[PDB]
Amino acid sequence: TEFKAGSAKKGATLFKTRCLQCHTVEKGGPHKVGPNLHGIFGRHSGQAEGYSYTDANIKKNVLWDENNMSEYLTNPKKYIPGTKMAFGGLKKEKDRNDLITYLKKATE
Ligand code: HEC
Repeated sequence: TEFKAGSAKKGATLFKTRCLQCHTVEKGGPHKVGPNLHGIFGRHSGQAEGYSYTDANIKKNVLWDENNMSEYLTNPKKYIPGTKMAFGGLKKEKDRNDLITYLKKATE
């Protein structure tokens, strides 16, 4: 199906009230609870510096796409976390679309 993008243009504030709990997108920002996400799309599944998490499912030599990330940002946990905690849907569908886009443009 289509991916929609920059609709509410709240994504960057959604992040601040969703992801900021656990992560940053600042330039090599602090690995607060999970790692920083700077250029996470243009990286792979967790070639984060520093934060040597377990991330077996994550790794599976995977790339991060707006889709793949949106899925990881959609389902309430279940994505084999182990590590600790995943949360899923921000609150709405269009929010996820917004978020992914903003966090795309933020660092890709
Ligand atoms: C703390 C409760 C978290 C919240 C809220 C968010 N994330 Fe997260 N993320 C968290 C952990 C512990 C992990 C490792 C695997 C697991 O589910 O336990 C992750 C993983 C990611 C990843 C992939 C691997 C990485 O290098 O980080 C990404 C790309 C990611 N998380 C993004 C992300 C975003 C954008 C969030 C806000 C919507 C977000 N996470 C919330 C813990 C937590």
